[PDB]
Amino acid sequence: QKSVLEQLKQVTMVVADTGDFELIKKYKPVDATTNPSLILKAVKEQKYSNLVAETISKVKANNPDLNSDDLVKEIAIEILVSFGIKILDVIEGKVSSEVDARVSFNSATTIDYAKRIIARYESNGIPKDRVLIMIAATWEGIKAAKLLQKEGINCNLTLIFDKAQAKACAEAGVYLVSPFVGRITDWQMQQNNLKTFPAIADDDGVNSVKAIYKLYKSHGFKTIVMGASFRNVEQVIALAGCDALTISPVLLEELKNRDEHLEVKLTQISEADFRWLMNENAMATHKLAEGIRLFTKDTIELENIIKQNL
Ligand SMILES: O=C(CO)[C@@H](O)[C@H](O)[C@H](O)COP(=O)(O)O
Repeated sequence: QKSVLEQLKQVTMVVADTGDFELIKKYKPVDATTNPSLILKAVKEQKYSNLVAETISKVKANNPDLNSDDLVKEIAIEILVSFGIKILDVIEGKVSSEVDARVSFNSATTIDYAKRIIARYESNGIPKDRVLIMIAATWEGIKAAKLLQKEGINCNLTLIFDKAQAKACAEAGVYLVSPFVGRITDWQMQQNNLKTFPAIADDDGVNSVKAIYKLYKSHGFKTIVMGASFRNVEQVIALAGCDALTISPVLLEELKNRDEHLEVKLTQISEADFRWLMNENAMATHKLAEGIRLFTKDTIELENIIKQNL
């Protein structure tokens, strides 16, 4: 009698959503993802302070020409990479590293940031095939990802809240999309001051991923659909069969400790078109923007921590 976690792995690529590599080992996910909030958490909790201190010393040594601001930016990238490297030691698949959320509306600076991350991984002996560059799915992010994919850099288009938005990502040939589930359900609950989670059939977040999956499979899009942002284990279970699901260590532990039967449930857009379709979706418009704001705040806090340790 396999746990729900082991049953899930039979039909879905399980991915760990964390920067805490020591936790990853015990769940044996295929891939791992680290957003700016998770990098911040890992750095703040100080489980890896030596790794951080060493990263700061290394970057200073190799960059005697950089001023304070430029140096901090280079250290921030090296920290993302350092965590990714430690994760890659304990998984067989890929790790996702996110570009600075502040470049979300600039395709050119997104491209350059993505390339810098990739170059730092390569300088450290990690080939680009083991990495996904995570980019917020604004029109600018998708356009950047289109170019990056053409140049062999696989991308993880995140902060996906609308089906049309997911369709445009697939049209750009992106490797993977991360449709959010929990934040969509959060909007749904706040709309009507719901205190309890909706029934699964009525969960807007779960339904959004189901609709994206259905679209991708019927249209033959090869982009991987990876559900992300979970509020509870029931939302993860509801998406069993999805191509991939990125899950927090807490929820992975919950899945590992449950042993009931797991029902397997899942088995040409122009810029103007894209902007129109996103505008029609109040939730998506708000949540994409909020996501970028929140990740920005966490990136700024990480910068502040770096600055205090120079
Ligand atoms: O999409 C990814 C990685 O592909 C995750 O890192 C999400 O950023 C995370 O799952 C959001 O979770 P909440 O912040 O909504 O709890």
